[PDB]
Amino acid sequence: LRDIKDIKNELIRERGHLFYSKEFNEAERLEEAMKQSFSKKKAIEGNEIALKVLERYKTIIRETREKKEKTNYLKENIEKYLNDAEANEAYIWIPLEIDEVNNLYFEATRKYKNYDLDNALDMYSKAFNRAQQAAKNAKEAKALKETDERMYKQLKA
Repeated sequence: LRDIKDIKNELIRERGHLFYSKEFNEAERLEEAMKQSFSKKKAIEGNEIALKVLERYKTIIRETREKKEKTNYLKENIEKYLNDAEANEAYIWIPLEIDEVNNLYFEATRKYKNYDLDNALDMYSKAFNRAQQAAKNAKEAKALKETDERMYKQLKA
Protein backbone atom coordinates (compact mmCIF):
# COMPACT_ATOMS: atom_id res chain seq x y z
CA LEU A 1 0.00 0.00 0.00
CA ARG A 2 3.04 2.34 0.46
CA ASP A 3 4.14 1.03 -3.00
CA ILE A 4 1.03 2.79 -4.49
CA LYS A 5 1.83 6.11 -2.74
CA ASP A 6 5.42 5.83 -4.15
CA ILE A 7 4.39 4.80 -7.75
CA LYS A 8 1.58 7.43 -7.92
CA ASN A 9 4.01 10.25 -6.81
CA GLU A 10 6.68 9.23 -9.38
CA LEU A 11 3.85 9.24 -12.04
CA ILE A 12 2.89 12.84 -10.96
CA ARG A 13 6.62 13.95 -11.22
CA GLU A 14 6.75 12.58 -14.84
CA ARG A 15 3.38 14.38 -15.58
CA GLY A 16 1.92 10.93 -16.47
CA HIS A 17 -1.48 12.22 -15.21
CA LEU A 18 -1.54 14.97 -17.92
CA PHE A 19 -0.24 12.78 -20.85
CA TYR A 20 -2.74 9.98 -19.81
CA SER A 21 -5.61 11.93 -18.16
CA LYS A 22 -8.42 9.43 -18.97
CA GLU A 23 -6.44 6.37 -17.67
CA PHE A 24 -5.16 8.30 -14.59
CA ASN A 25 -8.80 9.25 -13.71
CA GLU A 26 -9.82 5.54 -14.13
CA ALA A 27 -6.92 4.40 -11.86
CA GLU A 28 -7.92 7.04 -9.17
CA ARG A 29 -11.58 5.70 -9.17
CA LEU A 30 -10.17 2.15 -8.71
CA GLU A 31 -7.92 3.53 -5.85
CA GLU A 32 -11.10 5.03 -4.22
CA ALA A 33 -12.92 1.60 -4.44
CA MET A 34 -9.80 -0.05 -2.84
CA LYS A 35 -9.93 2.45 0.11
CA GLN A 36 -13.71 1.81 0.60
CA SER A 37 -13.03 -2.00 0.78
CA PHE A 38 -10.37 -1.46 3.55
CA SER A 39 -12.84 1.00 5.32
CA LYS A 40 -15.51 -1.78 5.28
CA LYS A 41 -12.78 -4.19 6.61
CA LYS A 42 -12.72 -6.38 3.42
CA ALA A 43 -8.88 -6.73 3.33
CA ILE A 44 -8.92 -9.65 0.77
CA GLU A 45 -11.07 -7.56 -1.65
CA GLY A 46 -8.97 -4.41 -0.91
CA ASN A 47 -5.66 -6.30 -1.57
CA GLU A 48 -7.12 -7.78 -4.83
CA ILE A 49 -7.99 -4.18 -6.01
CA ALA A 50 -4.60 -2.71 -4.82
CA LEU A 51 -2.64 -5.07 -7.21
CA LYS A 52 -4.62 -3.63 -10.20
CA VAL A 53 -4.29 -0.01 -8.96
CA LEU A 54 -0.49 -0.73 -8.81
CA GLU A 55 -0.41 -2.19 -12.38
CA ARG A 56 -2.53 0.66 -13.89
CA TYR A 57 -0.20 3.39 -12.44
CA LYS A 58 2.89 1.34 -13.59
CA THR A 59 1.48 1.26 -17.16
CA ILE A 60 1.10 5.12 -17.34
CA ILE A 61 4.71 5.47 -16.00
CA ARG A 62 6.18 2.93 -18.50
CA GLU A 63 4.30 4.28 -21.61
CA THR A 64 5.10 7.95 -20.67
CA ARG A 65 8.84 6.96 -20.32
CA GLU A 66 8.90 4.96 -23.61
CA LYS A 67 7.28 7.80 -25.70
CA LYS A 68 9.69 10.37 -24.11
CA GLU A 69 12.67 8.14 -25.17
CA LYS A 70 11.28 8.02 -28.78
CA THR A 71 10.69 11.84 -28.85
CA ASN A 72 14.33 12.42 -27.62
CA TYR A 73 15.62 9.99 -30.35
CA LEU A 74 13.58 11.72 -33.12
CA LYS A 75 14.62 15.28 -32.02
CA GLU A 76 18.39 14.47 -31.72
CA ASN A 77 18.37 12.68 -35.15
CA ILE A 78 16.29 15.42 -36.97
CA GLU A 79 19.13 17.76 -35.79
CA LYS A 80 21.87 15.36 -37.04
CA TYR A 81 20.32 15.09 -40.59
CA LEU A 82 19.59 18.88 -40.90
CA ASN A 83 23.33 19.39 -40.01
CA ASP A 84 24.32 16.89 -42.84
CA ALA A 85 21.81 18.49 -45.28
CA GLU A 86 23.37 21.98 -44.48
CA ALA A 87 26.99 20.67 -45.05
CA ASN A 88 25.58 19.75 -48.56
CA GLU A 89 24.38 23.34 -49.44
CA ALA A 90 20.72 22.66 -48.40
CA TYR A 91 20.20 26.47 -47.93
CA ILE A 92 21.41 26.94 -51.60
CA TRP A 93 19.36 24.12 -53.27
CA ILE A 94 16.33 23.25 -50.99
CA PRO A 95 15.82 26.04 -48.38
CA LEU A 96 11.98 25.44 -48.29
CA GLU A 97 12.55 21.69 -47.55
CA ILE A 98 14.68 22.76 -44.48
CA ASP A 99 11.91 25.25 -43.36
CA GLU A 100 9.25 22.46 -43.63
CA VAL A 101 11.35 20.16 -41.34
CA ASN A 102 11.80 23.05 -38.82
CA ASN A 103 8.04 23.90 -38.96
CA LEU A 104 6.95 20.24 -38.43
CA TYR A 105 9.41 20.15 -35.40
CA PHE A 106 7.86 23.41 -34.06
CA GLU A 107 4.27 22.09 -34.51
CA ALA A 108 5.37 18.74 -32.86
CA THR A 109 6.77 20.58 -29.76
CA ARG A 110 3.47 22.55 -29.27
CA LYS A 111 1.49 19.24 -29.30
CA TYR A 112 4.02 17.76 -26.80
CA LYS A 113 3.51 20.86 -24.54
CA ASN A 114 -0.34 20.41 -24.53
CA TYR A 115 0.37 16.79 -23.27
CA ASP A 116 -0.83 15.22 -26.61
CA LEU A 117 2.05 12.65 -26.73
CA ASP A 118 0.89 10.39 -29.64
CA ASN A 119 0.14 13.31 -32.03
CA ALA A 120 3.48 14.96 -31.03
CA LEU A 121 5.23 11.57 -31.82
CA ASP A 122 3.36 11.37 -35.13
CA MET A 123 4.63 14.82 -36.28
CA TYR A 124 8.24 14.45 -34.93
CA SER A 125 8.31 11.19 -37.07
CA LYS A 126 6.96 13.08 -40.14
CA ALA A 127 9.75 15.77 -39.51
CA PHE A 128 12.43 12.95 -39.21
CA ASN A 129 11.27 11.48 -42.57
CA ARG A 130 11.49 14.95 -44.30
CA ALA A 131 14.93 15.49 -42.56
CA GLN A 132 16.25 12.23 -44.15
CA GLN A 133 14.61 13.20 -47.55
CA ALA A 134 16.22 16.71 -47.32
CA ALA A 135 19.75 15.33 -46.55
CA LYS A 136 19.46 12.95 -49.59
CA ASN A 137 18.06 15.64 -52.01
CA ALA A 138 20.81 18.11 -50.89
CA LYS A 139 23.62 15.53 -51.59
CA GLU A 140 22.08 14.82 -55.07
CA ALA A 141 21.72 18.59 -55.99
CA LYS A 142 25.33 19.28 -54.78
CA ALA A 143 26.86 16.33 -56.79
CA LEU A 144 24.81 17.39 -59.92
CA LYS A 145 25.84 21.10 -59.70
CA GLU A 146 29.58 20.13 -59.28
CA THR A 147 29.30 17.80 -62.36
CA ASP A 148 27.48 20.46 -64.50
CA GLU A 149 30.27 23.06 -63.82
CA ARG A 150 33.17 20.63 -64.62
CA MET A 151 31.32 20.16 -68.01
CA TYR A 152 30.43 23.91 -68.44
CA LYS A 153 34.19 24.66 -67.83
CA GLN A 154 35.32 22.06 -70.48
CA LEU A 155 32.71 23.27 -73.13
CA LYS A 156 34.14 26.85 -72.69
CA ALA A 157 37.91 25.89 -72.59
